[PDB]
This record gives sequence, C-alpha cells and structure tokens, in this order.
Amino acid sequence: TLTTISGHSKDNLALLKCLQGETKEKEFEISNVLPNHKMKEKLFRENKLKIDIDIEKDIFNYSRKNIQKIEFMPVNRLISQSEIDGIIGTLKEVLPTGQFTSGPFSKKLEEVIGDYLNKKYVIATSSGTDALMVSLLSIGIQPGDEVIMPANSFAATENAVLAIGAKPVFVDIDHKSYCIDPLKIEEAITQKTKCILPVHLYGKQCDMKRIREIADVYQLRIIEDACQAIGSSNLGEYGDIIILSFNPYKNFGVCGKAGAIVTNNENLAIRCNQYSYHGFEVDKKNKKVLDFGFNSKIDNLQAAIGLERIKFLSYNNLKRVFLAQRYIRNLKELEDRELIKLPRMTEDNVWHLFPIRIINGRRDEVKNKLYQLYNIETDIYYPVLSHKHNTKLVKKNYMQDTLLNTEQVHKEILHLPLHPNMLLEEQNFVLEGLINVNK
Amino acid sequence: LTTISGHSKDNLALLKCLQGETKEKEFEISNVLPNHKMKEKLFRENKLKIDIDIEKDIFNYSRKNIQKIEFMPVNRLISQSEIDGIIGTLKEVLPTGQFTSGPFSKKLEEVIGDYLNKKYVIATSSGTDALMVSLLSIGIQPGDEVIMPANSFAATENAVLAIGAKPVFVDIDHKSYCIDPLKIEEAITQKTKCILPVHLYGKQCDMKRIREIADVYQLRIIEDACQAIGSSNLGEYGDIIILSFNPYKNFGVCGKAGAIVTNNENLAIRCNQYSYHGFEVDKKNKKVLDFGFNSKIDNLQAAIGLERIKFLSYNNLKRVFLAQRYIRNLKELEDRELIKLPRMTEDNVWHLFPIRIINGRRDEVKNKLYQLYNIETDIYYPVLSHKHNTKLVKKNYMQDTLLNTEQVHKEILHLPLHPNMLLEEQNFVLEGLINVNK
Amino acid sequence: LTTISGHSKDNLALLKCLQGETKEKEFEISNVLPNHKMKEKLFRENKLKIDIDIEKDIFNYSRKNIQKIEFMPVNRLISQSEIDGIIGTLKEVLPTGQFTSGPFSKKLEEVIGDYLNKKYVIATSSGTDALMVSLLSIGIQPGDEVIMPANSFAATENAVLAIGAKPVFVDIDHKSYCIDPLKIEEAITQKTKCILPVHLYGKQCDMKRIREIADVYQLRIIEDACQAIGSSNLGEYGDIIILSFNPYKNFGVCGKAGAIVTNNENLAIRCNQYSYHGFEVDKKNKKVLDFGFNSKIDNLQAAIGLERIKFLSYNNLKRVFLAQRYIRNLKELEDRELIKLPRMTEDNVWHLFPIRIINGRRDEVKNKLYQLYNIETDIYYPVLSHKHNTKLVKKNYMQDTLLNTEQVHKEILHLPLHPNMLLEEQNFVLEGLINVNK
Amino acid sequence: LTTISGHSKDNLALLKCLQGETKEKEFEISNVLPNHKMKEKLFRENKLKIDIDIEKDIFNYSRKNIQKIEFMPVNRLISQSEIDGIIGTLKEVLPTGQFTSGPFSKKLEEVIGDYLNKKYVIATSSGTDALMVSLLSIGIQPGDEVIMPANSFAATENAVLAIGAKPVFVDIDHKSYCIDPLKIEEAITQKTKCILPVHLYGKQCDMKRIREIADVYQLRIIEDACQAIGSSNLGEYGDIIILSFNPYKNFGVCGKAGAIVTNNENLAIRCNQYSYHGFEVDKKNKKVLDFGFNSKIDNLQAAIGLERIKFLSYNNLKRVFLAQRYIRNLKELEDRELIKLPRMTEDNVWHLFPIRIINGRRDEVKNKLYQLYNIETDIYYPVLSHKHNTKLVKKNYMQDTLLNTEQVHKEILHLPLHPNMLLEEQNFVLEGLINVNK
Ligand SMILES: Cc1ncc(COP(=O)(O)O)c(CN)c1O
Ligand SMILES: Cc1ncc(COP(=O)(O)O)c(CN)c1O
Ligand SMILES: Cc1ncc(COP(=O)(O)O)c(CN)c1O
Ligand SMILES: Cc1ncc(COP(=O)(O)O)c(CN)c1O
Repeated sequence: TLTTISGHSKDNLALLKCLQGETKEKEFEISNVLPNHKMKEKLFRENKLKIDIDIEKDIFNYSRKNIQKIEFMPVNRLISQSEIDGIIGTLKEVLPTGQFTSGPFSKKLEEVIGDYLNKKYVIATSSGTDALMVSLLSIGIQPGDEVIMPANSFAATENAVLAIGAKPVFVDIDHKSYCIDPLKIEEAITQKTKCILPVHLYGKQCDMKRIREIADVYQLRIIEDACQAIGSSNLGEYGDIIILSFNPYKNFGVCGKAGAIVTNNENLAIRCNQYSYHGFEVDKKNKKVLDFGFNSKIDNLQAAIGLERIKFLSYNNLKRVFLAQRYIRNLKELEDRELIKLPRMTEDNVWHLFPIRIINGRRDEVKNKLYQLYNIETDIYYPVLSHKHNTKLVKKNYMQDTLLNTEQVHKEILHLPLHPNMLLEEQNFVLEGLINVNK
Repeated sequence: LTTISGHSKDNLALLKCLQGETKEKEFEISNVLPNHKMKEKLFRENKLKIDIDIEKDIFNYSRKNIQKIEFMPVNRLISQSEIDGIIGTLKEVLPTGQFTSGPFSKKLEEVIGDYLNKKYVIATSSGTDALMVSLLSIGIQPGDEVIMPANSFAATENAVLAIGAKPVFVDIDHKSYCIDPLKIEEAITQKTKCILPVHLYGKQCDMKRIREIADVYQLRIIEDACQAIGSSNLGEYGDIIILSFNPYKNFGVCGKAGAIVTNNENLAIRCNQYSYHGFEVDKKNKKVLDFGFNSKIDNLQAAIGLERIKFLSYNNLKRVFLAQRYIRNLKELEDRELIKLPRMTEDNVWHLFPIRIINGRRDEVKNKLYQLYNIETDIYYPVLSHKHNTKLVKKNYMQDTLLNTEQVHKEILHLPLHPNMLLEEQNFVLEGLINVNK
Repeated sequence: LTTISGHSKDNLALLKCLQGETKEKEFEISNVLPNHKMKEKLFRENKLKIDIDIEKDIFNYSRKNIQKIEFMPVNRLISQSEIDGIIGTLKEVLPTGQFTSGPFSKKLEEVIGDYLNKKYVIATSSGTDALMVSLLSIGIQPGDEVIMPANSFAATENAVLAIGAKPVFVDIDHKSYCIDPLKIEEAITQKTKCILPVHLYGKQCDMKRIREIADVYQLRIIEDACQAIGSSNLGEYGDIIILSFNPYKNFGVCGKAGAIVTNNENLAIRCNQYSYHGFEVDKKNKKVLDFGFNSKIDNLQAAIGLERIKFLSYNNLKRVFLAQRYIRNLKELEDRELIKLPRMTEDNVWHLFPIRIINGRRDEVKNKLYQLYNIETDIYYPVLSHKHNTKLVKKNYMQDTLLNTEQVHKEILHLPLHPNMLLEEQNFVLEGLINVNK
Repeated sequence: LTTISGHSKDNLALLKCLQGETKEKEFEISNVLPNHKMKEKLFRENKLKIDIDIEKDIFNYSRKNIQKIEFMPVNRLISQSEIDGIIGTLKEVLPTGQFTSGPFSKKLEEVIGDYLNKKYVIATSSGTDALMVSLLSIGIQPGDEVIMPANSFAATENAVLAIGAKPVFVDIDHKSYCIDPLKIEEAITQKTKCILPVHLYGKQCDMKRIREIADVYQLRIIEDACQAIGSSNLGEYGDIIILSFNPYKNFGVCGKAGAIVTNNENLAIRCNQYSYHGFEVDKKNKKVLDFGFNSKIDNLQAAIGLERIKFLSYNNLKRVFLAQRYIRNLKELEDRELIKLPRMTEDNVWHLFPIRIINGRRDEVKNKLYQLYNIETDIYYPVLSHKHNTKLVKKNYMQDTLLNTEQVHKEILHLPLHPNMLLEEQNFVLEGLINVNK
C-alpha cells in the first residue's frame, strides 16, 4: 500500500501511472537522498504526495503558448534558473577554499553516487571517456587485447579501447532494444578477448543477466558503459565496473566534463584511483606505484556543481518518462499504419534519447521534410557506425565487418526531441508535424 | 619609453625602475588581458603611478606577527577580487548552457595565442592531456622514443607512457635544472622522434642549442612549459608548446585546464581532432583520425581563465620581487659556501624557487627548518623518474645513470614563494634559513 | 514585430503578450540601459524566451506563508544583484577621486536624455533642487505666482516657496488625481509665471490641454515628473521636466539625486549655471548669474544610478502586473459600490496605487486593515497644501476651497505596491481588503 | 604627558616633538575616530613609536624623480586604505536599503559634535545648504543685511543671496586673509542681522573681538568653517558653525555633505526642520515651518564619512609638516622682499597655502612656474565678490572699494599642498620657486 520513491526508473514509472490516474490506489513516500531533492520539494508535502497534481499545468506549465520552431537539444534550455541560483550559492563557498583539484565535494559526490547505485567504491573522473580508459587499464587490458562492443554507440566507447592500444571487436545488436545482442557475443570470443563492453544506449539497459552468463563461462570482465543510463533501476547488478558520464547534456550533468567509475571490487577500485592520478599511491603524491597514469579525477568545483544539479535528477527523469509515454501514445497510429516503429515502455529506460524507426526507406525523407517544411529538428544519434568511419583504421581492419541488424536499423533510426524542460506545446508541435508529414 | 608586454623581461625592467635602480625611465602598459590587474594597480593615465611603494602598496607590509610558514596554502592563491569577477562571469556563462565547447574557450585561445605570439591554440582539459595530444599529433607511435629529463613532475613522462612511447632520460645541466643540450645527441637513436625539454620551475631551457641538434636529426621539439607562462620569447624554437592552467600555476583556472600552442597548422588541426574523439573539426560524430580523447577545455573554465589571467603579469611581478629578495638576503650563506642560489635572469617566471644545500646538509636543514623554526619547505620532486618502484622502472631504467640529476637531487630545496605571501612571511623564512646555518 | 523601448506603453503590450492575451506577437528589445535587466531576464537570442512563466520566473511564487504586510520596507527595494553591480562600479569610481562633477554624471545625463528623447539634461542633487533651479531658470522672481495642485508631496510647493514665489492652488479632476485643466485659466493673474502640473502616483496629467492654455497666456510649464519615470511620451508639451531619483522612486540611486530635462538650450544653460553657484559653464569661480546653489548630482551617485537604472523597465513591468492584478481581483468591491479603482492606462507607471473608499469608510477600512489584518496601507499625502498648521497657511490660504481635492482626500487609500513584492504578499492584501468589506 | 585630541594645537606640538625641536614630552592619543589613522600609524600601546622618521615613515621619501606638479589632483586625495574601508562599510549599508536618513547620519552627527565640543549637529547635503538653512534658522528675511568678506568661495555670498538677504562686504586684515574686525562696526546698519566670518584657507578669524562687536549690536555670528575642520577651539564664540565635508576638504566624504553645529537648541530644532521640508522632526508630511529644503546628509555618505574621518588628524599633521617645510625653505625669498610667507600658528589647519608675490610679479611668476617648470599654482579665488560679471554687481556693488582685499588679490598665489603629496614633489615646487626668482 506504500511505495518509497528511490529516485530510479522503476518507481518513476509507477509514480507516473498514479499521477495519471492509471492506478490511483497506491500511496507514495519519497527517500531523502539528494537525487530526489527537487521531486520531494515539488510533488510532496510532509512526505506524502500532494493532492491533485496537474502534470500538464503544475509540472510542464502548459498555457497554450504558440510555437514556431523546435530545436533538438537547445543547450540554453537544459539548465534552469533554480539550478543556476544553487550553483552560484555553492561556488561562493567553494571558491574561497582554493581547493580546485581534489577536495571534499569530490568525496561527497562519490558517496552520493555510491549510495544511489548501491556500489561500494566510486572514483569521480574528469569525463566518462576517461573513466572508461582507466577502467580498462585497471582490469589489466594490454595492447592487442580484444574488447567486444556494439558498433552503434557514441565514439567515446570505441575510442577509449583504441586509446590504450586494445582492439574493438564489434557484435551486432538485437531487434528490440538497440543494445548488444547477447546471442552473438559468444561467437566473437577469442583467445585475445578480455572484456565485454555493453552500452546502455539511449537510456535503455542491455540484458546483463545473459551477458554475465557468457562472461562467467569464459572468465571475462564486464565493463558497462552506462553513460546515458543514470537513474535506471538495478544498474550494474551484473558488471565488474560501471561507467557513468556527467556531461552537461546527460540526464544528470555538471557544468563541464565529469564522469565516474563505479564498482564493488576493491582491487579494481584502488587501481582506478591510482591510474586516474599519475599512477601515484593514493594520497602519496609524487610516488608512483603503477607504470603511469592520467590526470583524470573530477574537479572539486564540478563536484560541487554536481551536488547541486543532481537534486533535479529524479524529477527530470520523471518528466522524460512522461514525455516518452506521450510520444508513444500519440504516434501509435503511425505504428498501426506500418509507417514507423515506436519504442515500448519498460521499467529500466531513463529516456535519455527517444528513438523511432521510419520504415520502407522513408527515414531521410521524413527527417528532411520535418526540418524544411515544419521547422522541427530531429537527429540521428549516431550518424556513422564504428566500422564505417572514413579512417585509416577502418580501411585497415574493419572493411570485412558486416553487422546486419545494426546496419539496417541505422537506415531507419530517428530521434525525437525529448528533454525535461521542453514545453508540452513544443512536443505537440513535433507530434503534429510527424502526423502531418506521414500522409 | 617602453611598453610593458606582461612577460618576464619587461617585468624585470619594471621592478628595477620601481626599486629606484634605474635611470629616469618611463613606462606604458599594453592593454592586453594579462596586464589588466597591473594596469589598475600600478598605472594611472597610461603612465606609472608616481606614488607607488612596493612594500606598502604591493605587499601590504604591516609588521604582522608570523608564527609559522606553510609552503603553498591553497586558499592564498586566489584573491577576493578574483572571486567576485569569477562569480560575475559565471552568471554570464551559466544561462547559455554552453558547457563543453563555446565562445569563452575560443576567446581564451585567442588571448593565449596573442600572449605567446603564436598562430594556433587548442585549449585542453589539462596540461597532461595537451602533452599527450601533441605527441600524437607529431606522429608518435607505440615504441617511439622521446628524449626528456628525469627530474620533472610525473605528468611529463606519463603523457609519453600513456600513448605507448618510451622515455629516454638525459642528464640535466650544471646550473639551471634543465636538460643538458650537450647530452642529447648521444641519446638519439633510430627510434627517437621528439625532444621534450621541460622549462622547470619557471626557467627556460637553452632552446636555441636544442633546436640546432633537432634540425640535424630532423626531430620535433615539444616544450613542456607548464610552469613557465609569461616567460619572454617562450616557444621561439619549438614545434609545439604545452601550457598548464592548473590552479597552482602562475596562472590557473578553478579546476584543470591547459593548452597546445603552435604555428604549424597541420599539427594544430591534428591536435584539435585528437583532442575531441578524432572527429573532423566542427563535425561531431564523424571521425577523420583513428581515435581521440575528450580533452578540450571546459567553456566554463575558459570563462574563469579569462577572469583570472587578468592577474598574471602583476602576480609574476610579485614573484620576481620575492625571488630577488631571497637572492639578495641569502647572499651571505652562499659566500660562506653553505648554499648555492639561483641567479636573476630575464626568462625566469619563478614558479618555484630552488636553492641547493651542499656538503650533504639538505635533509638536516629541511627537517630543522620545519621542526625547530616552523617553516615548511619542499622538494619538487621527491623521486626521480628512473627511481620509482614500478615494474616499468625495474624492467627498463635500472641501468640509467644521470650523475648531475642524482647529485642535484640530494641538494635541492624549494623555499615558499607565491604572489600573495607577505614580506613578513618571507622575513620569517629568511630568519630561519640564516639561523639554521649559523 | 515591436521593439520594447522600456517605457510604459510597450510594457503594457508586453504584459498582454506574456499573459496570453495576445495574438501571435513578436518582440525585440531596444539595447538601452533601462532595458538591461529585462533583456537578460526575458529575452534570449534577441527574442522573448518561449518558456516564461510570470508567477514562477518573475515573482518567484512558492506558496510562502505570509503573516503581515508592510507598505514599503526599504530593504526590499534593492536586490542583491543591484548591490553586486554597485560595489563593482564603486571600485571603478573611488580611485578616480572624482566626487563632484565627473564622467558618470555626464553619462547619466546622456542616458536620461536618450530615454526621455530630450536634448539637454542637468543631473541634480535632488528633485526638490531640480525644481527650485528650473523655476529660477524661467525667471521666477519673488512674488511671482505658480499654479499647482494642493495634493502633491510637500517638495513641490516648497521649491516654489524657497525662492520667494507664491503657490496658487487649483482643484484636481474627477478621474486621475491630477490638476484639472478646466480650472487653470481662472487662476491666471498678471503675476502668474508658471503652471506646475504634478504627474501624481505615476500617472500623467492631461498635458495637451494644459499646453493649450499655457500657449494662449504664454506661460511656461514645468512638469513635476518625480514619480513618473518611464511614462511614455513624458514631457512632450512641457518646457522643463523634473525627475527625482530618490531611493524610493521607480528608479532611484542610493542617496538623493534628480534631474532637469529640456529641449530649450537657453533654459538648460541657466539651469546649469544656477545649479552650480551661478558660475559660467566650466568656469569655476567665475559667476555670470547673480548667485546659485550647490545642486549638481554627485558623480558617485550617478555611477550608482547607471547600475540601478538597468532594472527600470523590468521593475516597471512588475509594477503594472501588480496594478492589473489589484484591479482585476478587487472588481467585485467596486461592483458593490464600496470602492473606486484606478483604470489601466498606457501612461501610468504605478509608483503608487490609489483606491477610493467611499461612503465615509476610508478610516475604518485603513485602521481595520492594520489592526485586524496586519496590513499596512498609507495615505500619500496626509495633509493638503492649504491645510498645514503653519503661519503661511494661516495668513495666505485660509479662504482656499478645493472641493474635489478635499473630497477625494477623505476617500483615498494607497495599497502596497513595489516591484519586489511577492504575489503571496499581494494575495494577503487582497484577502484582507475582501474580508474587511464583507 | 599630552593627550593628542586630534586638533590643530596638539598636531603642532607633536610635530615639534617628532622633529627633535623638543624631545622631552610624552604623548598619548585619544580614542576618537578622527585620531584612528594617527593612533595606528604613530603609536603602539598608546605611546609614541620610537623609530619615527617623518620623511621615510610618513612621506615614504624614495628619491623619486618628478616631472610635473598638478595643484590638486583629485585621484591623489583618497588612499587605497580609505577605499578598502569604504567598500567594507558600503557592503553593510547597501542591504539595509536606508539611503536617506539612517543610523550612520546620526553616528556622524555624534562624532562631529564630540570633536567640536558642541551639543547639536545637523548633518546636511552640503556646506552651502548648511549655511542657507542656518541663515533661515536665525530668522534672516529678504532684505536683511549680512556682513562678510569679499574673498571667500562664492558659496558664502550665494547662501545669503539665495534667501534674499544682502551681503555687505568688509575689507580683510593685513595678516591672515580674514575679515578685519576693526572694519566690521562701521558697516553695521539697522538692517544688519548677522556677521558671517570666513576661516579662510584653514586659518581662524579673530573671533573674540568679532563676538565683542556682535554682542554690543545684538547680532548673530554664523562662522563659515568649511575649510577649517580640526582647528583648535573652533566655534567658541559663534552661534552656529558651518562645516563642509566636500571631498577636497581636509576631511571629506565621496560626494557632497556638510554640517550645522551649535549649542543653541532652538536654532538646532529650526535647522533640522528647515533641512527636511519644514516638517516636524520625526513626523514626515506634517509641516511646522512655512517651507523647507531637502538638505540632510545621505546615510550612505555619512557611512563613508565615518571611514574617511579616521585619517583626519593624521592628514592634518602631514599638512602642517608640509606648510612648515614651505615656510622654512622659502624664507630666502621673503628675506629678499620678493614674497610674503604665512607664519606658523596653532589654529591653522593648512587647507590652502597662500603666499604673496609682491612688486607686481605674481602673474609672471605663476605663468613661468607653469610654462617653464611644469608647476601648477592656483589663485583661490580668481574673482572677488564685488567684481563678478553679473547684473547684481552692476546694480549694487559698483561703489564698493575694499583696499586691502583688492591689493592682496593682485599678490596672492597658492602653493600645492595636500597630505598625500610626495616630499619629492614639494622639493620640485621649492626648486622652481627659487629658480624663477633668481
Ligand atoms: C554512450 C556514451 N558513452 C560514453 C560517453 C563519453 O562520456 P563523456 O562525454 O563524459 O566523456 C558518451 C557521451 N557523454 C556516451 O553518450
Ligand atoms: C612540468 C609540468 N608538466 C606537466 C604538468 C601537468 O599539467 P596538468 O596538471 O595541467 O595536467 C605539470 C603540472 N601538474 C607540470 O608542473
Ligand atoms: C511628486 C514629488 N515631487 C517632488 C519630490 C522631491 O523629490 P526629491 O525627494 O528627489 O527631492 C518628490 C519625492 N520627494 C515627489 O514625490
Ligand atoms: C570657504 C567655503 N565656504 C563654503 C563652501 C561650500 O561648501 P560645500 O561645497 O560643501 O557646499 C566652500 C567650498 N566647499 C568653502 O570653501
């Protein structure tokens, strides 16, 4: 009869159904962790859900504003004046300390992230790319070792493997989630394989249970690229190391670059900490114990900013799931008419990006006409597959690669604008263009 | 009439004139951003203020009672005027939402390019990252050798190691703590691709001579200038110059940052590409190079950098005053053959102030200074590159003998020197050094 | 497309658009100093922000619990942003040592001249001084008469009396609290030299009609616009306009200041001379007029004024939103013939918000509002000019009868209205006014 | 032992001590705000510091090279220490929103009343306004006569004229530039109401004798002391003393301010009412006087004044050292009958330093000092009161002949003298004045 909102995706889907009266027979409390701060302030009173919240008016301030155009991700809309005020307030305390490399806000953010993820050890880093590189080194990756990964992620995933001399081995995706197909991983394992690197793409989690099953047979490490999936329930249950990004355009970000390494493995965590600061023994500067390292810890200043901005995470993820649901329901007719395929609602998705598939070769037409005739920006995350860049490396090593389902899906994929400070009037403008263009 | 450019050579001229050690000379100050504070504090109607007193106006001497000295208290490296200006520019940057690339990044690159008189600047997320990217841009492959000294901060060797290349250590000179040009040629092999001199402690290496050797062997030069911002004529002979803007440098941001500086467009484009995932310039998600890093500066830190660089020439001027004051007031201890002091030169920006304690007395002096006199001194850096207990050292560097580097390492000691220290604090260090060497 | 100029008419058009009462209108904002805050808060990339919520973003509504209301708590008239900017400009002005006349004075004169579209501006030490000097500039001699209303702040009549001139009071109209043009002509004598209309509470008088009479009788018009800054087309028909920048005006400095504004160069030169000891312009110590005052603005206050005027159009917008909200939410009380409310007009800048409590109930409503409901209201101003207990009134004004002024004075009540008020505070006032009139 | 009170007499005594003209006395210093800088700079534990070198510790003589001399460069009249303290106090004033009256005004009136040993102080918006209000408070009516010198700043005569009263000019004496008390009596008519002596250049008039005449004729005395703050026993014989805190006075704020000082409670109450609209004190909008002005000090300027007055006794001491230095080092030129110098007296606070160049040479000397030596000198004031190019002078003062005033006017020249000048700058003046007279 009572759910305590933990700030993750499972409870956010349940809360939404309550708010929309799709259940209205359950009661909610909310936990006091920092990622719930804005949600608790906005939607709760004395740790009970406020009475008659109007999602459209109270959460999105729907007021029949007239819309002329839609940008896909206008960065000036992704931070709120309330966040800015809190950032200025905390920087007024950080700046006079002079502590701008390591510092107490870094440690606090590591503690918040560890609690939120239920992991023991957190190393906050200067980016998700750096987190991934360090984590590969900590598991003992050496030049020439093979890392199995999909070919449809952001370039950072493959780049971190290549930066340390290791070899991406691309495996195709499934037909349902844009995630690595686990039934194709075993075939790609070689004497040289050291690691499986699944990507929780667009905010949706891979089938980690089956991936872990294969990794245990072959004694392989799993490092999870969760850079788009913060807030997703049970993230990391099966991986050795989980990688986060706090890039400013992620569901949670700082005001600059940052990320994190998350693990329960103390051996790996200690090596990650050493490699992230020059190979030095922890808190013994200038004394190397590893052969080398990077300069890749988070900035204390960005950690302070992160501790302000993470207060909005639960609430902004709730707004994302509302918006994704609204797309799915309102484009359903285009799915019925076999013009598009839409994503489905699931408990794990945090909706960092909203993918649809435009069928029958029409994707480019729809994208171009959405822009030119309706002033609606859509985007393709990402426009070139890993084995298709026009680079010397591709011409040397991956000209043989054939990834059937990844390549076909790549001709169909289109992402719709979805970010938590968009107006519902802005989403309606996208909806009526997509319906209008499909006739 | 001379125009103060904000670099070390003009700062030395200005100091001599402020201290009454010059002829009737006049000064104007260039209206570049690194001179902003010096112009406000020392100039009036584009001329030197007639009424400047260094001790009371620049250092705010007030016979303050001092009980102890810390080497580098980080809260003293940032002033309240800096904080107010930083808050002001953060209120402009934050509502733009531009937190990766952005216009403050481009503006800092322009400001740095003008200050260094170089055509291309890539602002990076750290000096370490700038060095790693620059090594890749000149074509360094795993296995290639890079000639460098063994007495730098670990970042210098780490950037070489992170990309799979091989440090080859060469001994330092007999004066300036810098790589000995006379030892470089004997270390060149067919794998050598780069000479990586370090302008250690703020002092420049003898780059004209290093360039002579580099041209004979068709080698690149990448200069680690992470400690030397403001040094006059920096980079004249290097292919690429690396800067660090970490917070404890002579100029820093409020976090990590650095820069790659070069006149070579081909290298500059590759640096831009490698610093952002290998993508073509302004073509996110489209790689042209095989891979890259996520190593551009944060727009927010660039905005902070444009506010804090206002203080660079002024803080560098305070540093040279402090350095000169140590040299002049410790002269008796060098006359007595107990220490060796640095000399004043026009290129040094005095990021760190080294002395040498000879006759094996360095440890006793450092320890008594702290235990008896409550003075922190430090050794930058405590372990030489070929002497860490790492597998790499144990497998590769156990036969390296760097006789001057190792001997100087037994004698070096750094004295507190930072631009917001009080002259009362420096007097406290001076009295301890005199007293411990009776 | 409309360009927001920062005056009252455009503010009303913007307010209608922001409240959704408009048909697809687009706005630009003029890049003038009085629009600075509005541009940063409401505009982005040269257009209105698409995501503006008046209650949340402009008034920061948050269901704050309110327990009392003060009419004008002075600490709420200045924001922390204004303070940081003021400290910033004080750090520039103070080391110049320019504390009488100076360049910020001249710049404020230019900004005000631009904003009022008038050729000449003399910034003064107060609105009272501006009015005194302006009266002298038009040639007022002791004994000359000045026609004016009797319901203004005491400063208006005091400026006339200080130079030995004679106020001649005329009744107000039945709809605006302003001097009735239809009563002016009867008051003109051979001694009349000036008509002095007051734009009371921020509302403009009917100046076209007053100019018609002034031209027939070739009389000067000096407009007391000390409460009306920002009102569209202010001064169109006046010889000289007087402004006040006292801290509790719609735009104020941090001390006393005001201005004289005119297109007439002869008057402007005499104003300049009278405001600084009668000296010829820029000839200190050399008088050309018989005497003068020490009545220019302080350069330091002009610098503060240039920072605070950044908020003028935005704070005037918040005022007209508050005024509109009172009118709408008190409409039932006027329907019930308990009160009379002001109307929205394009000229009003809503310095003060007057209502009339009729049927003799004004005192009971005011007193119950405070003692029963903890709501401060006020009467600007409590004593009419011809009713003070002074020797001058007893000797000169005992036969004055101003029927409308006196009747309105028994019914007027001003409600709290200032731009940093919360909507929760305005709701508290509203509920109190509703409950006391059940 | 002498306790330094911060006035004229003790400064001269202390100067004679510091110079070894008498090193046989002990000094303490009182804790009043005007002594704050002197106590911090010259005392430890309320005893005079042992090490005091006037030239080095107080004037920072550094053998600086000087190219030119401006008479009163306003950017030298305020020190960075003052600026820092002003910014500090303004960060406390500004968030209060109290910018008209306020608690700093009251505190400054208390500090001034203790320093002057007077019971009542009304801090005003200028010394001119203070004088006008005080003339009205003693009952001056249009046509009443006020006896005054003709060589003061125009403000003295202007305050009389602005209220319709009539200046009656009296000649100055042959020793001090002050009103000759032996010429006052013959100017008294049945219209005389006030004698208005001017303590010109910081020197006190012979007030004992002027009061003897004023009692015989039942006249008020209002003393223009706008240049004489810190003068020992100031105001002993006057009904009201007028001060200016104009920023170029021996003590000033950062804007216009002044004060009315009196022991007469009836006069003080009327001054208070006249300085704020005629209202009863602490009851705005209720007039008790027929009119009034808007002439109280700004609370913000009072706050600045409480910071800047900390330097008053110390800056007055530097002035008297500088004056004594001119006197001793120009004695040559007086001995040769080229100039007349002032004499040291215990009452002079040395706001301006007058010499007389005789045998018609003044204008030649002033022009050559500027054209040939780049030394600015000035004549305070260039036009006598009865000589301005005005309609009033042509109507009323064409018969006035003031023999001594007019002859001295042909001779007077003021030498640069301000407390932050360098001794090197005064030497430059001394050498030019010697050389031009060779
Ligand atoms: C799936 C994925 N992986 C890795 C990264 C790299 O993260 P960062 O930008 O923090 O280096 C990104 C982009 N933030 C990403 O989207
Ligand atoms: C000589 C030297 N080189 C390289 C670096 C690396 O700079 P950064 O800290 O900006 O990575 C530093 C400072 N750590 C340095 O002092
Ligand atoms: C209508 C009116 N006229 C004149 C003034 C005088 O202005 P100041 O306070 O700037 O002297 C005021 C404000 N006191 C006023 O409100
Ligand atoms: C002798 C004298 N009297 C009166 C005044 C007028 O003082 P204020 O400038 O404060 O109005 C001055 C000049 N400040 C003056 O020098």
